[PDB]
Amino acid sequence: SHMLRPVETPTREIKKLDGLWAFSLDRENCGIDQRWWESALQESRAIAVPGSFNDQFADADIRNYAGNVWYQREVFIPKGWAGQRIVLRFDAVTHYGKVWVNNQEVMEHQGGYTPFEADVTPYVIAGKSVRITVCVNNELNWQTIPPGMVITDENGKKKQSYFHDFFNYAGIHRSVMLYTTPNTWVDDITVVTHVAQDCNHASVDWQVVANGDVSVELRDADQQVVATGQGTSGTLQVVNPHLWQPGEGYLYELCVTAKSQTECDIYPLRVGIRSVAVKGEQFLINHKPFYFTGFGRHEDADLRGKGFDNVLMVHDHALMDWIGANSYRTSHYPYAEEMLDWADEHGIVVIDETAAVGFNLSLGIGFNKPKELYSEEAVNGETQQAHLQAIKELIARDKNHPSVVMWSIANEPDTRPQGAREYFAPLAEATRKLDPTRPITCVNVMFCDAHTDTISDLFDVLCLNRYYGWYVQSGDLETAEKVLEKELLAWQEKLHQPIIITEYGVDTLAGLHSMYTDMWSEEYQCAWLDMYHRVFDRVSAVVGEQVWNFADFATSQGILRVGGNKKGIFTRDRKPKSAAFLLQKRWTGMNFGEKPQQGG
Amino acid sequence: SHMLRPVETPTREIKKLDGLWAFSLDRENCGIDQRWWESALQESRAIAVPGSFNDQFADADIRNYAGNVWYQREVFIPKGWAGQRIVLRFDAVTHYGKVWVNNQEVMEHQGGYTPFEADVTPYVIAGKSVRITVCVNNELNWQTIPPGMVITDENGKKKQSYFHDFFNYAGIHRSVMLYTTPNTWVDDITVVTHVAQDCNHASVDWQVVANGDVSVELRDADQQVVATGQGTSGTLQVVNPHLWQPGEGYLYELCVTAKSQTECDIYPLRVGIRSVAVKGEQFLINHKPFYFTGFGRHEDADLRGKGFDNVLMVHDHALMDWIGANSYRTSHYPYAEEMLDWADEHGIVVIDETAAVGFNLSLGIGFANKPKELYSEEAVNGETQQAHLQAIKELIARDKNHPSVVMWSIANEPDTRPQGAREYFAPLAEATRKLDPTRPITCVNVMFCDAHTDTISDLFDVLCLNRYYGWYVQSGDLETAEKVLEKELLAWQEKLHQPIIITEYGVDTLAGLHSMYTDMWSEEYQCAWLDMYHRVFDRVSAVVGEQVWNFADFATSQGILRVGGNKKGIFTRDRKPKSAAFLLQKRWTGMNFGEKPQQGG
Ligand SMILES: Cc1cc(C)c2[nH]c(=O)c(CN(CCO)C(=S)Nc3ccc(O)cc3)cc2c1
Ligand SMILES: Cc1cc(C)c2[nH]c(=O)c(CN(CCO)C(=S)Nc3ccc(O)cc3)cc2c1
Repeated sequence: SHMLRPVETPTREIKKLDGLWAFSLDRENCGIDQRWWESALQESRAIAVPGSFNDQFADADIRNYAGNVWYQREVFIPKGWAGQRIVLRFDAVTHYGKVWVNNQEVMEHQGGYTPFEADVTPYVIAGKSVRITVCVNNELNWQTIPPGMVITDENGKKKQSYFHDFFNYAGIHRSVMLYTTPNTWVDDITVVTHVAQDCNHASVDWQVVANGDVSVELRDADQQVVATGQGTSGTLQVVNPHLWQPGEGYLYELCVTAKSQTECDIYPLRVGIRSVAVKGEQFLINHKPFYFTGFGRHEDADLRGKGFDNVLMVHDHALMDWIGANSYRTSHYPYAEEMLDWADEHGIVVIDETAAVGFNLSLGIGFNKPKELYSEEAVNGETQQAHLQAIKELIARDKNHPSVVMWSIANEPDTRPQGAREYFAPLAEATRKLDPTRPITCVNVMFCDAHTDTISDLFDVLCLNRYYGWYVQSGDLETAEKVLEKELLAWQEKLHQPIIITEYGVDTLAGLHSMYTDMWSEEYQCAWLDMYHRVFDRVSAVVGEQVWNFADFATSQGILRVGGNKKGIFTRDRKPKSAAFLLQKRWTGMNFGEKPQQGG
Repeated sequence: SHMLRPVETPTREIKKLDGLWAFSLDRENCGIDQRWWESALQESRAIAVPGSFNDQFADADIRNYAGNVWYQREVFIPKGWAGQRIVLRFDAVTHYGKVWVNNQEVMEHQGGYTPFEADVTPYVIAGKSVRITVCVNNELNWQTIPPGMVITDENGKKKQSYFHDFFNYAGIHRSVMLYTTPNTWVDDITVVTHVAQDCNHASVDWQVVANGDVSVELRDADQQVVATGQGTSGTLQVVNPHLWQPGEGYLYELCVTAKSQTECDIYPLRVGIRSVAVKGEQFLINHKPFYFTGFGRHEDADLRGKGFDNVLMVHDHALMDWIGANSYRTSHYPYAEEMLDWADEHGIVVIDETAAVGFNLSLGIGFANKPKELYSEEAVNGETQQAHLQAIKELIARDKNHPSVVMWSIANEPDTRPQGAREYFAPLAEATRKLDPTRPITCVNVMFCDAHTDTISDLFDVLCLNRYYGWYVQSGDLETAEKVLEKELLAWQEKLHQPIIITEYGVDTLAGLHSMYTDMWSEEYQCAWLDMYHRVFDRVSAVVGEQVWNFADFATSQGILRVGGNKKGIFTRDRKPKSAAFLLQKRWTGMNFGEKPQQGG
């Protein structure tokens, strides 16, 4: 499905984020039978969108709810819309959403972190008010991405269990909008930017227009047109270019025009001219070895859950700018597109990841599970199909973002059973055909080591999650150092791939200080991080370090029973722990994007 | 002036809350001279609106900045807006704002918590993009509401000093919006709803139209038309009505139409049919004695400052619904209008207050160069009074139709001991009564200006007493405080025979601090401190309200934080409950709704 992000000019957007919506629980699952979308929601209350519904109400019974919830709101179509193509779009409805315009079912979606839209022109009269009803479901099963399993007790009460660390927040987490286009419109764009030794060259264009003739022009930051092209595709611009570089992120504007006999459509696409490639043990941006610094993150904050917020990304970005982070990873689900836009504009490198986390029954944090992970009753052929679909929707959404340099199709799957490689090999090869321009990865769980892991050879970059090393090493630092280094070297011998440690750190209660440098203390977090740093600087194959996590986040419970939820460098209200200043000195102390010399 | 809150009707709005604006500091104050609005802001950064600019960037040098900041943003004007009147509106720009469309200066405003808008039709071309630049100033002087004084040191670096407890957050704190109307449009509406022993009547209106004929229709919640009328202002409608009551807040819809016969304009106004009146020592809503419970609040949250936010509004209301608060006060400044909208719909009682706080030089928290005469040319003067009156004007005209607002508070804790005091406030008190006779009026009293020394309280209808800091003067002793408090309350009862609301009480409490000794800063002491007030309240007939200070921990100025008083909340800043939250809940849900406990408690 083609998706382009809405921008304004021959097109227009009316944001429906005006938060307050009618909101209801459907504890008896009678909402569909009684067609709640036909009238006003009964016994509803005010809720804010975007935002998770879970923490908005200080109510535990709502927070831990599993099943269907209902959103509802009336909105006016502008008068001036008539004659235009009118689209209703949800940037994200977490897990499942079904939408009604008045009484007409218009769209449906499974997948909680990517947009979905439908042409609603025949069901609205511009200038009138229309009722919009959304049925949102938060249940996970073996075919959802991520997977989980629902447990219904004797009384028929549902309770959600799952296998990832973060809390299962749900609701309309991101922007809802109506947007307009001419009946002739640009429906899809794909751009590839080749570079050759940085004095030269090119921007390849493939464009799909639902119904028009295509012209294309490229302007710089000064708006000087620097190249032009004709045709639905084949376009191969010619440039002596300002390259999209980490830390700067120069952007061109690719204006795409689509001409009918009577109508024209103009679409501006931000373009960053840069190359990404793996060469041996190195990751190359613009044919230069890059060293990642930064975080695994989460979409998590007080009150709003995974709900999107402008003040929050402004603040968070000022923080990882200050600390010297040049990169991050969209940990365990696709993020709101605004972060990617931010990264594009500010030259921030991003590892884009699917919501495929929890394909693992051996994590061991917890208290009726299938014994075969890859089997009909668990991860099956439909799961693989859902997994592939999740990869499609992520790539189709983010293929043009210069900030995205790699695709992560999963996080910490158990790769020890035999059916593992049969599951992932097709996904890995489908991913390469959906987007050949970017290296591919699958984030490795630690107990699936170099000796036991079966799938990593299918990918381009080795991303290692090392977080719970403090558990297995019982907190001993010098056993941890020698164990860490020999495992990293073993991975370097098995694969000869560039290595990024995408998770490392330890749970740290802010304000706990110790003279013994022991667990949960701020001092231990510093010493624990510092040992990873010393080892990284002695291993040539390591090209990246991303700390887990940026800030304390709410966890499943689940993880909170080990407690469990203090993994951040910052607190949830974004206050720095002492380790924040340790990272700042290391990350601002090195030459930008340059691995430190052997060793340090 | 003419302010009506935008609704979609014949009128359309494009929110400019698409938060990311261009943002820059102006430390050399060259922005106006180099005419920054003509081009794109140089060396700017992304900022979010609505929101304070202070805490968005983790930067102290930006947080403590005093002077001009610049906002800038490009936006497309809708295609179907051609032929329409196009207005550019800011719900609030905190303290001062000046706005440019492209190169055309279109508006200017002083006052940080009330809307201002301008017809920009001749300066925009529909279907094209226009550059919008806002110069925002956060400086306070003796003529601003609230007042303060700016100090320029050795090096010429500005530094802001002021007299209120909360931090001087600034920026575009609330919604920005372009909206449209037909060239014939409803420009103002005023509604007064009379009630008489609650079985019947009445609704008087007044509508100002720039240029059209007026029809008026009133529909109930079922959308049944229940009354109609004609004329620009003649309506005095007749109903056997469902009255707006605390805890429910039934609302009617008054549809106002303005007709040319090439153009028509329709405006829906929510109307709550209720009466508010003082009679002796009682506060009457719909001729029924009402008892206030709840909080003094603040517009304060992590990261965003005083920036407005829907999730936070939903959560806080879930909390003070749960806790049994039936009311609150817009402490020390006008709040965003959405809150009043919430209160109207949910039947929540509100004391609406101006930003006139800090008219006092004797509070004594902080370290130094202050005028000796509070009411004089060098301090609070005649121009200050004019700004003060202007602030009252803008508040009332914005909130005159909100049924949740049951009284106006024109000031908070002014020093009334100096010589110019009664001369300053008496005109303001009477000007306000002329602006809206329908609502009782008040001025929140500082404790040191007691019954013997206060000179202005007789000029008002309801006595609002701030008793926070009782713990300070009483050295934390509970039963001396209990004895002092009861007598001061009785002293006020004999001097004035006004109904008494305690609008501030509580004590600074470090969340998570527990003590076997029930000492200061501990949660156990806070519960014990609050309870002593409750016992005294239940012994005084004149007390008709208790509002705790404060709802949640909020950021304070350095002076207050040097004594470290930013822990005044019942809840923390991230909205976690202290043990007192559960004490108030049991008391407030335990009493009959809106009913003062019987004598004894
Ligand atoms: C903090 C903690 C607590 C408990 C109760 C655990 N039990 C386990 O089986 C395991 C298994 N294990 C050790 C490998 O030999 C790991 S590293 N489990 C793991 C858990 C969550 C992840 O995201 C990754 C790995 C770890 C563990 C950790
Ligand atoms: C917690 C605290 C701390 C300090 C350093 C003080 N100095 C005072 O002179 C005063 C003056 N005072 C006692 C005479 O009744 C009061 S009540 N001052 C006051 C301060 C702020 C207000 O919002 C209200 C009153 C109080 C005070 C309180």
